[PDB]
Amino acid sequence: VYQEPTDPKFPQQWYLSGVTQRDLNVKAAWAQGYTGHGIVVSILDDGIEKNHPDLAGNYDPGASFDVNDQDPDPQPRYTQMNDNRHGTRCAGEVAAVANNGVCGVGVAYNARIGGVRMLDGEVTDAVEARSLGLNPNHIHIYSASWGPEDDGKTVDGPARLAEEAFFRGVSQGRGGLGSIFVWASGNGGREHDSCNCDGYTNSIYTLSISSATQFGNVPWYSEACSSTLATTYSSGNQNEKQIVTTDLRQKCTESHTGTSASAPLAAGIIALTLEANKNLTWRDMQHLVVQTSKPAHLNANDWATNGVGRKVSHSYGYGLLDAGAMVALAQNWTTVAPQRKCIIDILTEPKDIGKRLEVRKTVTACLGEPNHITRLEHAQARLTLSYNRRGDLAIHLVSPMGTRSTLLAARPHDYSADGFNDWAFMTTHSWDEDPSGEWVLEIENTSEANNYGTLTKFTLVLYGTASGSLVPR
Ligand SMILES: N=C(N)Nc1ccc(N[C@H]2C[C@@H](NC(=N)N)[C@H](Oc3ccc(NC(=N)N)cc3)C[C@@H]2Oc2ccc(NC(=N)N)cc2)cc1
Ligand SMILES: N=C(N)Nc1ccc(N[C@H]2C[C@@H](NC(=N)N)[C@H](Oc3ccc(NC(=N)N)cc3)C[C@@H]2Oc2ccc(NC(=N)N)cc2)cc1
Ligand SMILES: [Ca+2]
Ligand SMILES: [Ca+2]
Ligand SMILES: [Ca+2]
Ligand SMILES: [Cl-]
Ligand code: NA
Ligand code: NA
Ligand code: NA
Ligand code: NA
Repeated sequence: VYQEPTDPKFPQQWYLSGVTQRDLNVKAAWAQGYTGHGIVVSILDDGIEKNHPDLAGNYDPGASFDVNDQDPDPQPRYTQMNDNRHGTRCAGEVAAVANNGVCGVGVAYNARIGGVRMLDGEVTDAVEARSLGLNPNHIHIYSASWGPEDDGKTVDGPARLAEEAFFRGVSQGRGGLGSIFVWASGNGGREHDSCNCDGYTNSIYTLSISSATQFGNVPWYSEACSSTLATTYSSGNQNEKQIVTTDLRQKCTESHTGTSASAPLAAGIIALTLEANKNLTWRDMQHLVVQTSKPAHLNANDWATNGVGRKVSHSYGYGLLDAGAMVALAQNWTTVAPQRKCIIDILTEPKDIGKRLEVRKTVTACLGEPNHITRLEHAQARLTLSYNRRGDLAIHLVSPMGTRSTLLAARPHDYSADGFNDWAFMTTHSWDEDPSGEWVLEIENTSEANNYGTLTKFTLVLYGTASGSLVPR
């Protein structure tokens, strides 16, 4: 009985529906009756063309603001180079109108869509905070495709107001269920960037998304890191198809690209999922993504099976989002227990790094205490170290269940002598593992240079619960 959209470019949206099995299985969710009705998504970007013929029908002024000019109207600034086209492209990915003879369709083509104009101007900590904290009892899902420079030498994350906005969002947002922050993992592939050096995507509060090409490969622009949760399709080489969406000046484009296109698609899938269960918390949503995402047909040289039997890659996280499976699992989902936080100060003395440093530590993960964790979610190694050339370092963390997470890969362009100042390297790869036992931190000099430095602090921070495990996969 379900009739798929008749829009003129819907057949070119290969990532939504295909015979191939090389899609996000979104039609299966639509057929179950989930199209995004009642869900509100906001694009945090350079503005949104609210009068676009494929966005006007779903546009929501309540999900919108202009932080750059301080007014409610997020209309893009028009220029000859069409610089401010990105928010409009992203909005169409989430929620372009269906069955209206214009362009293609959104993943959640019945959701409401807004945008925050905040990239077109000086982007301070305050600007970020006011955008992340926009109408958090009206907006359900935020999508952001921006972050620290992808030059492969930057280490940067949210400053105080922005970090406060994240904690207020997940704590009190959406009636206490928590704002859903969907984030693009980065486009610094060409610069050999490592996305744990981006504090926005590396955050536990953001649901971070990477890209795969049409033929199932790691795109040129992709950044690998342990903080990434999952993947959606985006662009690749010039024989591979691209993203079809709404463009500036009321146009339709078939050439939207990069990881910045992957986050909105994920945000759309998350909107469908929220429609299927409005009671899902921000942590519930990340559990659903971990359990339902699909590695199959994604090519990577680093696929590994973790302690509970799930395949995970630093390029793809747990794999391709599966909309049909997300909405199915959401319906009878039992809310996870309150989040526990176990803090373990590892070092008894500073340690010289030299050519290689290995730190072994057996932990009880707060045994006997209210923060006792037997089911891991995120894990962080918060490190403070000095080093003469930061990009020569590679850092790995091994869980008691034997799962080796790359916290930091060599970054050839990172010549900084500034080291890391309590930087919270995060991994999702040990999700649902029991964290009791021996953890191993490995720091190594990947270059032939006589480098030098000292690790002065290593805090292992474990998040999770002590109840509700599934039989391993
Ligand atoms: N890439 C896009 N899609 N848009 C876009 C276009 C241009 C930019 N350029 C950035 C450059 C950027 N430069 C630096 N941060 N160093 C600039 O930041 C400022 C600006 C002013 C001040 N001082 C002050 N007294 N106000 C301090 C820092 C914002 C400055 O941002 C703008 C943006 C637009 C405008 N003009 C306008 N809105 N009519 C002015 C500055 C950034 C983004
Ligand atoms: N330092 C210099 N000499 N120049 C310089 C270098 C970088 C910036 N930051 C700007 C750069 C700016 N890029 C350009 N003007 N080319 C970037 O523009 C974007 C990015 C993404 C999208 N949307 C999308 N879907 N792709 C749209 C416009 C915003 C991007 O804005 C920010 C601002 C803050 C942050 N946060 C942070 N760094 N902690 C992230 C991005 C500004 C000035
Ligand atoms: Ca405005
Ligand atoms: Ca349409
Ligand atoms: Ca990056
Ligand atoms: Cl915390
Ligand atoms: Na809460
Ligand atoms: Na994240
Ligand atoms: Na153990
Ligand atoms: Na061991």
